[PDB]
Amino acid sequence: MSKVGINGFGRIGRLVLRRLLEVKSNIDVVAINDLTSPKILAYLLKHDSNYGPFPWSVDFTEDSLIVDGKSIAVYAEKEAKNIPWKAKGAEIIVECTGFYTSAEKSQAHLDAGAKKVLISAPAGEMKTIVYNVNDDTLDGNDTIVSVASCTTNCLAPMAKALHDSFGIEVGTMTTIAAYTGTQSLVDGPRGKDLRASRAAAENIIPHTTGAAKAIGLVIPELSGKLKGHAQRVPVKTGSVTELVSILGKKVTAEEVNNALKQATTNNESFGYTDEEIVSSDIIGSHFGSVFDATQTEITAVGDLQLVKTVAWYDNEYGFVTQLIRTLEKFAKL
Amino acid sequence: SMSKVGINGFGRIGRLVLRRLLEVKSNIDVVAINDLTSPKILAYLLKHDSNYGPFPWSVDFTEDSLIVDGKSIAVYAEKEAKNIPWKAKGAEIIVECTGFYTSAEKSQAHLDAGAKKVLISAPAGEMKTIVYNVNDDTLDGNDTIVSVASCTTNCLAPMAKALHDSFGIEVGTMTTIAAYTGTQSLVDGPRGKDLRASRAAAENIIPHTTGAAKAIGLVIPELSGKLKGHAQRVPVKTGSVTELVSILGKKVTAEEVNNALKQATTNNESFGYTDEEIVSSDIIGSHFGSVFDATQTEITAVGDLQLVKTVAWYDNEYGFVTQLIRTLEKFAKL
Amino acid sequence: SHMASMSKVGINGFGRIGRLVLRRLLEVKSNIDVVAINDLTSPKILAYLLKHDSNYGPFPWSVDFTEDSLIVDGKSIAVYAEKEAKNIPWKAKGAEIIVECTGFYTSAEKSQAHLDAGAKKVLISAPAGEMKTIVYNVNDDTLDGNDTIVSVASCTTNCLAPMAKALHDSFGIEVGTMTTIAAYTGTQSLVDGPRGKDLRASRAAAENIIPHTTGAAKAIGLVIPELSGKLKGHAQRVPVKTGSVTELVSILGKKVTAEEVNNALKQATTNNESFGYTDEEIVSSDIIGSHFGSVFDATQTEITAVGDLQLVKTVAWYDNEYGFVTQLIRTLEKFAKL
Amino acid sequence: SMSKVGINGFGRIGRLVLRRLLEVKSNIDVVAINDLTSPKILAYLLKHDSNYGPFPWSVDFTEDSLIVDGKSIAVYAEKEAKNIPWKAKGAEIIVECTGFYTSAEKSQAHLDAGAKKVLISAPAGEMKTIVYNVNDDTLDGNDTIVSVASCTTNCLAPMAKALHDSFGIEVGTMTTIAAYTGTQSLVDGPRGKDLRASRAAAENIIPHTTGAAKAIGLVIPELSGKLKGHAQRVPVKTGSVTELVSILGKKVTAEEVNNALKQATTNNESFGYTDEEIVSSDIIGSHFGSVFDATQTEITAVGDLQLVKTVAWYDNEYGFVTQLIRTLEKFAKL
Ligand SMILES: NC(=O)c1ccc[n+]([C@@H]2O[C@H](COP(=O)([O-])OP(=O)(O)OC[C@H]3O[C@@H](n4cnc5c(N)ncnc54)[C@H](O)[C@@H]3O)[C@@H](O)[C@H]2O)c1
Ligand SMILES: NC(=O)c1ccc[n+]([C@@H]2O[C@H](COP(=O)([O-])OP(=O)(O)OC[C@H]3O[C@@H](n4cnc5c(N)ncnc54)[C@H](O)[C@@H]3O)[C@@H](O)[C@H]2O)c1
Ligand SMILES: NC(=O)c1ccc[n+]([C@@H]2O[C@H](COP(=O)([O-])OP(=O)(O)OC[C@H]3O[C@@H](n4cnc5c(N)ncnc54)[C@H](O)[C@@H]3O)[C@@H](O)[C@H]2O)c1
Ligand SMILES: NC(=O)c1ccc[n+]([C@@H]2O[C@H](COP(=O)([O-])OP(=O)(O)OC[C@H]3O[C@@H](n4cnc5c(N)ncnc54)[C@H](O)[C@@H]3O)[C@@H](O)[C@H]2O)c1
Ligand SMILES: [Cl-]
Ligand SMILES: [Cl-]
Ligand SMILES: [Cl-]
Ligand SMILES: [Cl-]
Repeated sequence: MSKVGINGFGRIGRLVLRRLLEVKSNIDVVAINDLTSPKILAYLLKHDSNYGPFPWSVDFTEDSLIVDGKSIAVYAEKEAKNIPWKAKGAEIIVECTGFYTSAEKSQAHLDAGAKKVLISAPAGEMKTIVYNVNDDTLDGNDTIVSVASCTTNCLAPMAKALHDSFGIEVGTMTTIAAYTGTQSLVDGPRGKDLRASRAAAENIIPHTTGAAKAIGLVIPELSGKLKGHAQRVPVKTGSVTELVSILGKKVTAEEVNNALKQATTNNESFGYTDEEIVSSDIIGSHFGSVFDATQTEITAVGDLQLVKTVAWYDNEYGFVTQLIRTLEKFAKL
Repeated sequence: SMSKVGINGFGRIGRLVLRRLLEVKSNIDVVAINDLTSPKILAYLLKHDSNYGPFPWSVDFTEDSLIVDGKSIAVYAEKEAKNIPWKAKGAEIIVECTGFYTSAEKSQAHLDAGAKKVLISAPAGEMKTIVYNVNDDTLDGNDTIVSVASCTTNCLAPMAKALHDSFGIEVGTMTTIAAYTGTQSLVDGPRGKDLRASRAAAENIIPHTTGAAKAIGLVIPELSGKLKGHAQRVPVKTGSVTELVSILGKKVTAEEVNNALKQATTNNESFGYTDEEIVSSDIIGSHFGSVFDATQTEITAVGDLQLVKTVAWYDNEYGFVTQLIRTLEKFAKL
Repeated sequence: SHMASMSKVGINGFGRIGRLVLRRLLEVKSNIDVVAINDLTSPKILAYLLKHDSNYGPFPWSVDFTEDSLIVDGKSIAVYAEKEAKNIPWKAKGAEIIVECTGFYTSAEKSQAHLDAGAKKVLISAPAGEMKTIVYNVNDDTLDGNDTIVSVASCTTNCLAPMAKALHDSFGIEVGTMTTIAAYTGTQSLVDGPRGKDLRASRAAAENIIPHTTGAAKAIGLVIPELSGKLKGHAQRVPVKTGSVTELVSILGKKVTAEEVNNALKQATTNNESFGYTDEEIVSSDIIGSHFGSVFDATQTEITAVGDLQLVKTVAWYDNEYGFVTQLIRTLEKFAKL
Repeated sequence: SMSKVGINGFGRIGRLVLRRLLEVKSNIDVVAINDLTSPKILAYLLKHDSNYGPFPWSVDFTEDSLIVDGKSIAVYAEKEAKNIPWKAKGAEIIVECTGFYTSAEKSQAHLDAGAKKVLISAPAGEMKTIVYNVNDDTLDGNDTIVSVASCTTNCLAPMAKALHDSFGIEVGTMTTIAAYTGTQSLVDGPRGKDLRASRAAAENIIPHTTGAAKAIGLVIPELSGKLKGHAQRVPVKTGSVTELVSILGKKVTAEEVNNALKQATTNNESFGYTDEEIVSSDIIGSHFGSVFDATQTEITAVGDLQLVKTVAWYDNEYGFVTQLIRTLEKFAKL
């Protein structure tokens, strides 16, 4: 089975390898590109503030990591076209740096000798997969594909089930979400976004997201029907997405919950809970999204009805399990 | 006409009531406090505040009093309000902040013990419930026990009133992303019967019920039964935000919504406006009960259908207290 | 052939420590069986707290409940709700050893109520005055079959004692002072407000560095008699959920180098399931879930020397919740077999 | 005297330098700022502060300036100090707050770029290093590049000075339990070659090195080489504490230590005293470089051996900044 390279050995990139080893994937990770020394990547891989000690041995040499006894070449090329993917035969690149989020930009990996790129972020108008929502749209001719955001992977399965069961006419979402590396530790410049410049562990911070606006790449029938944003708050990982919808039918809360429960049955990407969990309970989830029946709310006056549905997601590990499900299929094609 | 206040419950709100009266140089004087602890400990907590920093006035204590800015305040430790000797120092209006007398029936005890009026710092069932600069005109001279609802009501009501007056609210649901409070838990452990309240508040996003929207009708009677909502409690110490998703009575643009809110906030001591990219710590110490944030307005339109999201910040401690004090100063003149 | 050791346990106080006691006993597949729990709350709430843990994540076994029990990994555990230990009906399911985790019975006088209630022995998860007090793999050889009520001291004691023991054995400790930079606990406050008579305990624990008294150093003589009255110290409670670190500054009986100290400490951690060693640049979250009572950190060793005066700073990490619990369980397993 | 200042690095320290200068109505004139960003973003950050709240003065900007309390401040964006055009507005003293010029050879660049003096907001090697009200009398009219050491030095030095003057410090070791800073990481990820600095600062106790004790001899020459120490960085946003364990030259009691420190803080604008049970958030906004805490003094004695533990609080941002400004004011006049 296919050989993989990881560009960007960050929060997502390191967890990609963790999850591939955890599921004993036949994918062989043969090369990693980042901006730093093997010694430092080894330290970051062995010790994780969110998920604890790495479950396999980690060592490094001057130019590689040794993970569970197996060598992974380490490169440090800030420009992707300079990465020597052919040296170890990396055919599929998991693109996790944040800096190649377009077909034009990730073309650099194919120029550098790879066959396919899976981008761990929204990447404009390209094929965009939420596993177990629209992964059947992948085919053998795709070369550059996106798995959208963590938030998309949370929102899409819930929106899909509601639309399939009842029709979504229009809706808006807010995700209350763990802070990430795009934000700031102390108040200081963070590119052009003013709110991103503010101390992330000390604030509720409004944040734009494209999860709702671009949902049509994943669920074409919902194109233009959703908007949304984020409130970034001081938890280290673990997030929750609220969606307020007008549906195509009057419903009860039990009816909505029953429809979602059916959508999560035999569904390794989309979980269900009716337990009164909190964000730390989603840390380490193996789902991309967990619908929370306890938070469903129907507000009605006359023939006007608003439906609020809520799903949790581990924006790090849970999303990564979706990235890996997509990678395994992308690599078989 | 009334000028002497007693505080029952010298907690987060109780202590800030005193701070704010002194800050605005009120003619109302706090003459007595009832709590569950010693003056030494109340002095410590009044002097040193994790959220608002050092108390701006001198504080000392004796065995049975606090001395604040050179003025003596009697301190009692009566667990049952009927036993508080309000008459000794002449406390006329009781600011009821314990959480344990949130009904006209329960707070009657303060009148039984010799006070003239009670202002409850929380929802208290179906009594007159005031958001200052929304419905404080409903107060008259015959009222003896009233509520100022919750911090969340004081955040939701001014925004909902402005939208309803301008456009009509047909139906809506709110979510407040809110600072954790003392009803929650420091470590995972029992907290009465409330499962989510049992979880470590500074390490979790925790869904939480609120009556702010369900009981809005007490403040805006035309919206009775038209709103629902809840909270997501998160790890900030104070400073919160309320999102409201509404179906309005006409099609609107974001600019139209924001300009209506700007007009409702103009020369409005209770209801502020920002179009700056603020975050929750910027609201700490706010002197408003609510601050509408025009940067977060969102209109989602599909044909005849339309969802309007409006967002307002609130300092659930100090900002709310400024509203409690506005209501108190008026309540005391009627 | 083999006469059965005591095997049935009751837990008083199904709190942070009590719930982890059960987790660790199942983890190590102990032959001890928790047959009963006493707390102040319903089975429903205990089952919710056992299943969902903010510090260690989902419980690794099934959890259900009835009106009067928990069902854990298919096994029934009776649940009682007696706030006075003397009233707990320990004899109904035959609880022999009580793991006393409420914080309300920290003396022999108080904890003997469990014996009146039908138990045979009590192990207290906290300092409990001058009773027999065990840090496993430091002084557990002082336990014998006539010990009926025993203490495992505090988390901080189980961190401090193995480091002090190694230093004292190797070099002599003449005098020393400890500061533990420690995760906040349930004795503190979520928001500023009264917390008994302790002023600092009244302040918001997740928003402050908070000085805090501890007896780990002052009572060390119960565990290392030669250091009785030679140590003092305190804690700085800080905003992490679990995971702590203890610094000891000592005058030793000999001049030393940092490498000599680190080597002595490494030797003391060898073949020692209670006491670990690291020379990696770890931080507190790396100790969460530790199976040691204490992990010596060679990277933080510091020798300050002016002439014949010398100060030695030695530092050990500890998971004040799970790491401490592993020590409590090691002591319980031995206690049951004496 | 010189009156015109430039700030290099408009960060946490750089912005608070400006805030404090205005707070104390200094006659110093900040005429220029160099950073890496646009006036728009610098204006936003000056106006809204997560640790100290809203800026007390008006703030606007243009494409190349800030307008603060009505006064124009030029904004440059030169990443190499030698290219900063300090002569355009005649900046004479540079307050060097980037962390990238912490040596005489590095900060020489500001002088080549037209400035007359540099005050570095950090340790900067073997140069004149001032803790105000410990050794500011060593500042000399010919000095042109000076350091104010670290926040931790400004905490440790006044305590060590008082102990050494009264009793003699023979040897000692320090641990500061300290708020996290921008040298650390928000999420786990590379942070130069510094492994512990690479770990999520608001979720960890993180040991780290500090020169505060090792270099104390620059400030208190008799203690050169007599102190060592380090830091534990923990999740509070600002507000820190320093513990010192010492062998003294004299047998002492706690009261004796505390009284000696009390006397050293009397009439001392840089060095405060408390015997209240304060916690870190109570030091936020302090106007001292250091506040000695008598409640934490500990004497451990066995026979003729004695260890003395003394503890001082410090606001590593604003408190240190008040010391930087004191030094700057004196520096400007020499
Ligand atoms: N919650 C999350 O963190 C999350 C969830 C879903 C998707 N994503 C997306 O995944 C991607 C990475 O997110 P992350 O949290 O892992 O960020 P991160 O900052 O933790 O990791 C980025 C890694 O890429 C390295 N890097 C940066 N530029 C590079 C370059 N030119 N070449 C090679 N390496 C480079 C960095 O050293 C770092 O190690 C982003 O696109 C992000 O939007 C993040
Ligand atoms: N914290 C907020 O953000 C907020 C906002 C709006 C309204 N409120 C409401 O104000 C009231 C107080 O809230 P808080 O955050 O200050 O809680 P708190 O726990 O900080 O204060 C409660 C105080 O009352 C004392 N107390 C409890 N029972 C008492 C009794 N029988 N007699 C005398 N004293 C007693 C307690 O010792 C404590 O000092 C509550 O009803 C709350 O719902 C809180
Ligand atoms: N948390 C730590 O880091 C730590 C470490 C070592 C030792 N300890 C000690 O372990 C003991 C428990 O600590 P914890 O952190 O689990 O406290 P906790 O507050 O989390 O648990 C106490 C439990 O006991 C229950 N309880 C209280 N009184 C009771 C009573 N009279 N009868 C029955 N149940 C009662 C409570 O409902 C709660 O569930 C304490 O003595 C503590 O000093 C704590
Ligand atoms: N934060 C504290 O507690 C504290 C206390 C005492 C001393 N210090 C020291 O003060 C200095 C700054 O500390 P800080 O906390 O403000 O750091 P910071 O990261 O908050 O601010 C540094 C500023 O310098 C800018 N900058 C970086 N490189 C630059 C360059 N080449 N040219 C122009 N601008 C540049 C950055 O954009 C930023 O605005 C450091 O030397 C630090 O050691 C910090
Ligand atoms: Cl949108
Ligand atoms: Cl509701
Ligand atoms: Cl002690
Ligand atoms: Cl040193």
